[PDB]
Amino acid sequence: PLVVEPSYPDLVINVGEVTLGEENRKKLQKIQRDQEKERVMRAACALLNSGGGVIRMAKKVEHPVEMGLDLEQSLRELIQSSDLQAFFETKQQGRCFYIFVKSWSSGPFPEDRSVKPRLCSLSSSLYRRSETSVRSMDSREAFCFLKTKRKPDPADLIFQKDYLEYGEILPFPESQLVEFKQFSTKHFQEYVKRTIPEYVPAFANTGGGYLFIGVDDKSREVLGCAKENVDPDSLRRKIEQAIYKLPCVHFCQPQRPITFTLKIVNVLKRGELYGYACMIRVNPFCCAVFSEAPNSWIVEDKYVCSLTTEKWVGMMTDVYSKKGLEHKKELQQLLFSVPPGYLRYTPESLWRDLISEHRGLEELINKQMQPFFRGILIFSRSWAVDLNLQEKPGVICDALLIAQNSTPILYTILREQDAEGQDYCTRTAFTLKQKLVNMGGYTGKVCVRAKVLCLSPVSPMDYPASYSLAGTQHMEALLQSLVIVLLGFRSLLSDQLGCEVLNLLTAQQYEIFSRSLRKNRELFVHGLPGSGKTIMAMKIMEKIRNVFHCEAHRILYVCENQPLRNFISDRNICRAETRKTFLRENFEHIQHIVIDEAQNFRTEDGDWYGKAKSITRRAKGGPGILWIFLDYFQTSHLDCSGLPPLSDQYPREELTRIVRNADPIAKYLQKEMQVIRSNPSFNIPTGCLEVFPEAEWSQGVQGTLRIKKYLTVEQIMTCVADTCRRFFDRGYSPKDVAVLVSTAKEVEHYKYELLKAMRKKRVVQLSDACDMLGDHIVLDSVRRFSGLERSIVFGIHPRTADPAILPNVLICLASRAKQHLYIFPWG
Amino acid sequence: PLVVEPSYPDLVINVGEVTLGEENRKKLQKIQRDQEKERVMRAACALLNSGGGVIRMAKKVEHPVEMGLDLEQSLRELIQSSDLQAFFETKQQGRCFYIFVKSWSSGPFPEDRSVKPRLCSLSSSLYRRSETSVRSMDSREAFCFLKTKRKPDPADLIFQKDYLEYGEILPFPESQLVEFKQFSTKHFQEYVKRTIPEYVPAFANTGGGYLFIGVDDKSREVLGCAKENVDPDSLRRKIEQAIYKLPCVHFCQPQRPITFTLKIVNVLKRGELYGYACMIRVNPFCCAVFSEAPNSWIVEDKYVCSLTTEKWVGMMTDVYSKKGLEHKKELQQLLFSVPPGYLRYTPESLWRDLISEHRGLEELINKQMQPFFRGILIFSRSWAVDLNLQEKPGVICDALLIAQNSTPILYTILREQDAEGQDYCTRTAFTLKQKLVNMGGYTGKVCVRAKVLCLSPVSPMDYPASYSLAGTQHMEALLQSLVIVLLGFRSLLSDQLGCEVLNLLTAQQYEIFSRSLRKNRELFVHGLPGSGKTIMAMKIMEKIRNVFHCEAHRILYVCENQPLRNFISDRNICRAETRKTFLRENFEHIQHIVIDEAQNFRTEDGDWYGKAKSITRRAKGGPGILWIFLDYFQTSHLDCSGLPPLSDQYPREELTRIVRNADPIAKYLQKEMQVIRSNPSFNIPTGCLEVFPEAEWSQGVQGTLRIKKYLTVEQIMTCVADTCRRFFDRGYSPKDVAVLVSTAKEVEHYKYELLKAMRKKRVVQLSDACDMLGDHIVLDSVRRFSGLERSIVFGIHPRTADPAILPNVLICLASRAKQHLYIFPWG
DNA sequence: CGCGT
DNA sequence: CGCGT
Ligand SMILES: [Mg+2]
Ligand SMILES: [Mg+2]
Ligand SMILES: [Zn+2]
Ligand SMILES: [Zn+2]
Repeated sequence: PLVVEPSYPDLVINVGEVTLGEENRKKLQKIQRDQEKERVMRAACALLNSGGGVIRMAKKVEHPVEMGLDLEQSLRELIQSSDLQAFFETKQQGRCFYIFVKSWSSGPFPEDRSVKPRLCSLSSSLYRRSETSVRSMDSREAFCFLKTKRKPDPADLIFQKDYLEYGEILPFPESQLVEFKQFSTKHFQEYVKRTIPEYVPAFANTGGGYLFIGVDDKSREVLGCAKENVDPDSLRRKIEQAIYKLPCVHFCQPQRPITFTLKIVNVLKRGELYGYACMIRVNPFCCAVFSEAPNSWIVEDKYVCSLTTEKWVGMMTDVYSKKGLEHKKELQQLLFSVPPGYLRYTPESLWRDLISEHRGLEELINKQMQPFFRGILIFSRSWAVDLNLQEKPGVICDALLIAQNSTPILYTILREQDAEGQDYCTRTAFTLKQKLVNMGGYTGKVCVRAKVLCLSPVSPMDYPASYSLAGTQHMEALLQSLVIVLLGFRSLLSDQLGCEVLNLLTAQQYEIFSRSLRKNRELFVHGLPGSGKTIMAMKIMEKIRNVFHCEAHRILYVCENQPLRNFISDRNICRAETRKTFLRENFEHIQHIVIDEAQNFRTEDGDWYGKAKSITRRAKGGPGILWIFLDYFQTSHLDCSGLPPLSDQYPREELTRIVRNADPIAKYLQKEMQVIRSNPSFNIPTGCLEVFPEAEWSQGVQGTLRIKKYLTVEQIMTCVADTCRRFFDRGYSPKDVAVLVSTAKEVEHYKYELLKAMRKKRVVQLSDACDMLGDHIVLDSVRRFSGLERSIVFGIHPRTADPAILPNVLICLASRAKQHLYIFPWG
Repeated sequence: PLVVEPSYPDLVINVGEVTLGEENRKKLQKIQRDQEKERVMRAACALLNSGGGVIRMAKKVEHPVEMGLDLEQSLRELIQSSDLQAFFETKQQGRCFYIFVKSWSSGPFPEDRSVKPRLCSLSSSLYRRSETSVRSMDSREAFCFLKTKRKPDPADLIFQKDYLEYGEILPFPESQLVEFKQFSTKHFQEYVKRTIPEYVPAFANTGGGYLFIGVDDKSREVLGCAKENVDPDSLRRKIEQAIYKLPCVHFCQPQRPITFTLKIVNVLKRGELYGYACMIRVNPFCCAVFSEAPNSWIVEDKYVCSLTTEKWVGMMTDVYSKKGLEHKKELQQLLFSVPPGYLRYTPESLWRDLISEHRGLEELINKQMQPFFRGILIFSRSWAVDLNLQEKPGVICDALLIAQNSTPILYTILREQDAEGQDYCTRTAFTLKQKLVNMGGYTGKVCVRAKVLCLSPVSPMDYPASYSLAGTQHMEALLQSLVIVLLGFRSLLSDQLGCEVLNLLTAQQYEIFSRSLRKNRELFVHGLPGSGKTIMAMKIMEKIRNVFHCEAHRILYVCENQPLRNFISDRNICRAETRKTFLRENFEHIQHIVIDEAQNFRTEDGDWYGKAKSITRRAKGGPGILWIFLDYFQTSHLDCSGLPPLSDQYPREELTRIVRNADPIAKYLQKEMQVIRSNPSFNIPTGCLEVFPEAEWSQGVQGTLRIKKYLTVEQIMTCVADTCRRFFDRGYSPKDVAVLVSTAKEVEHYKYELLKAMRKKRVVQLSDACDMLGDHIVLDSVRRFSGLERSIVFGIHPRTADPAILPNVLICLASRAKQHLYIFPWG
């Protein structure tokens, strides 16, 4: 049995000793030649079906030799093409011969999923009748055959006869439905046992047919067998068992077995009994019949194991990120852009942190990177824990080098030398290489060299020149597969990719929404929580500038809260004012007005809606743009908002797709949205809450939502400090964290508590929501943080004076967290 | 040479006499066996590449025989599968043997266009190096190879040597880049000439390589040739010409020829000259190199002709209706629905006309249709003229029978027997069978039996049972291909299909537009001419009924003209009133108001727009639906329309895609729309005319637009009568014709003129636009016909009091004609 | 009631 | 001016 040898960052199969060179292979016996060829092809098929690898054979000579014609031909038949160079390449050193096998079909959703089969096989064991011959279906033919099976005669006149005359010539020839077999008494029991698996499956798979045993092929005459040797009762039993032993696979109900009719008749010579003849009428089968189990191999664990009949068929016919696959090119250019001329280090924030803690790490890496002047070096504190492997204490970092004219290399830096250091890097490099194929769907020839560096002051296999990254096109296609691989796990770069997917989803939803600028002047946009409402408002206000050619100070943005006002002002899109400022100052020079979070406005200061109409309707271009963005699910107050009644809020646009939160967060919003629908607040108009999200919609971005309850303030605030430290250690920056409390008067109570326990984590800095550019944790109230959002949000004791609003607070809070959310409610 | 014999409604190739049966083929000489096999395969390839047919061979025996193993194997290699039954079927009668060949790839846009090749070939003549052997690319391999080509070493150390020692053993073996050939002096000039076409193309197509001539394969030793026989100067010339004569096909610029380096060296034995050796370094080629012309055949005219190198490659890599292809299933169920239980006759209107003119035609057809009780019988006065063939005088009709458990049959009925009658039906049946494959893209096995019937009181080839229509699934797929075939020609059924495509395009544009009912209450829909504006209004008014659950009398439709009012009233969608009626009567009970052709309204009677707002804004559901459909391109008057100014006409929807007129009509509307944009009328607001149609849009529906000028009234009115008679003879009904004059006062002048000239055409009946259900030609004014449309429209002397409106009249007139338009302007 | 005052 | 009157 072939066993994969584990000292390598790849699948290496040692097939032992194999004779090579056609001259040397010819001199061998047929059995030995066939055994060596079959072992090599078992290895090659196993590597083709398992992501690729290396086949290791030890040759019996020193001088260079060719592989041999039979080995080449079997490989060609295996990949069903003469393009042998694409999948196989050979190198030899001394007494060792290497065959480097590429993967046959790579990825969970290949671009050729419905065209080419996923498995290579030595033989599919599916035969069919092809006029007067029985032929086996190759992998492509068997693939199409199973695909069609999956979708939802003068010869009988002889069959009805109860006896046959010796030497009777049958009129019909051999054809698609008739086969004549000659029956010899010396091996008659053995002959009929071997005949059945070749012809009965061949007939059943294509239209049925008749099998005449005891009829001469050449002259079509009835001969039969010796009567003294054949037992008519025993002969039927052997035939019946040989048919019922054939493996068959059903795609339908019912699952009746193979149907046939067996008739045994006397052969008459001069009116006297001479012997017996066999006729088999095989009705067509509803599904596929195999003569035996398919001969296909796969590498599972460290062994090479064969695929069973059911697993072969199922795999032949039939975390993975759907969004990462379609946006793989857009994501790669955002993060893993390859710079022409210099070697880029990413992530830069984590690289700076590493060289600060460890002395001489900057010189160690820089000296090692001297050979290569183009590519990207991707850092991580532990690439093993990023790929869901176990973390090794004593490792400083891991760096994955993807450079031009170089194979991918995984660098592991150790503080002190260790014997386990090389095993750890080999296991991680092997895991990364398999993910790039089985998960990221890389169709090229990929290898990952495992290298270990020690900060304190088995041979590497030499791959062909085709495994090196030739240029920009190879590095880009490799990195786009790394994008898909990263998105399947929880890590820092996975979370950076996840955020950029959410910005890609919103930019798609904006192009649909942005078409309403030509069609409307006054509009009431009724967005759902996490629908990207505020992001569209900023994008629209840029569009209004571009379409109507008005200057920035001509567009007015009005919001209820101050932190959101400052955030908009810093973008320099337009003039941004609060509602109170809007009702006080004079705005004669304004042409267009955009209002956001209008459901949180109040009438206590003045009639803002009438004022908004007056400024816009007296503009130069007739009725100017007066768009009101609002979300009744996020109603934080019980007073009158000042909006016109629901029947007057026309025309309308509705943002229903949640494109701004990760999957666990988005699923949480919908759950809380249903609660308010059952018990809406009295102030909200009746028809507001019947707006529903998209029928089926998922962002394909994974996140975290955890709720911790009955903890006291010290226990809550410790978990906040501990969790931030773990995030900060992995490389996250403080500007991705926010701690939201219920009320602004409660900020000062908790700000002292946070600094008390979070000072132990070597940072004593906090910021308010009015400052969003500072690289500090933002602590403020939930209501004051509306319009803004952070990757990581901590919600501490959500509370309100009226439980009718309490569902609205959690939705307002939960929607603020793009990916990670931690809530600590009252207990 | 094989010639297609033309007495058949199919491609029949007579390959002469062929020996059949493996026992009989073995006894033959190799040359004779190869010649017979190659002739049969030329025929089979020609039929596979040319839509299918029958291969006719005369066998040398009477009793049934099999085809033979070599013939079967060559057919399998031809179709690259053991599924031999799908494409080939065999029947034999007496001394004649039939092979029925299905088409390889059928259709101009097959469902497998980028997957499977379009050509079957005996050999592609494309070789490549596969490790230590040269292999030919089959059709699939060559297809993929050309697809990739289309997209935008220790061996050198011996090559640099200027001389070689006799018996020197080369270290490297034969491999992907090195080939060792032994050179014999007896045929050295002949050997090198034959060697080049096999190996030089093999190297050039895959990565280049080295060709050593004069080196022993087995022992790798340098031997060379005899020095007295080889001429070094002559030897280079023969090698160079043998390389430059290789055909090559380029997909790129530039087109530099094949690049190679030839070195001839002295072979030294014991320090003395022994002979010469040849080394060739072949650089990889930018494109494909053929060893010789590809061996693929096609049937052109009546001959079987071979494909050249350029035509083979071009066809290998690379009127047809796009709309008919995508809507082929929807169109088929509309017209050619297969009825279960009875044999349907279509078109029913033409069938009734035929049995009236000709006595006993009903009994002739009914007696003939007794055998078959399911299917459809498709009539036409001449199927030949429908397929752009020549019409035969003396034929009464043609009927195409598509029935269950029957091959398609084309019936031709003759008034009197004729010798040309069978030739005419055979030519038409052959033409129809080829169109269903080359144009309609039928992938099944299809035959069309040509039958002739005589009203006044060569053998049919027997096809296999697989050519009969098994059931509903086969008949539907055959008819859907007939739908695509019909749409490529001008005929009655082609025009019925064309109209139903226009109704399919409008129903697509409506689903996009119908989403604006939830988003708007008041809306101003600015439609383009031929955009389907009135059709959406009727569809919306049904939607308003369904969505708001209001009754029909609660919805009010207001239009300027009377005939459109009656047409809407007869639909029972709602209450429909004219503008004058709207301003007079009281409409207190109305909830929603829909206004169409608002640009043609006038203020002389009263302020309709203010009245429309008052009724809708005081409705029960707040501001009820008040949608105004309008089209400023169709402004027929110079007064004030009463609409609010262009800046107040918000929100807006715009119907820009022309989905209501055929291609020649639609192209005419855009040409006239551009004229008004250059010189708009003074009454139209400035920003109205800058609305543009879809950037690129074509209906895929063909029609007719003809302009006849300087004709006198009698000359004009004769062409109207003559053209109607020709249309009516083909089976068109009078309710598809309209004659539109400039002014309603001018109707009475022309109505007498038409009845004077059209009475010769056996119809003396006309109708006004107020009656649209009567089966009579509608004659009325252009303005009075607004909102309605007819398949065939005659426009006689378009005139107006102001030339600023004159472009608007032609657009208003032209948009009335769905498919056929005839205009007779002033001269 | 909460936040901008 | 044209059509519904
Ligand atoms: Mg046999
Ligand atoms: Mg050789
Ligand atoms: Zn079954
Ligand atoms: Zn080229």
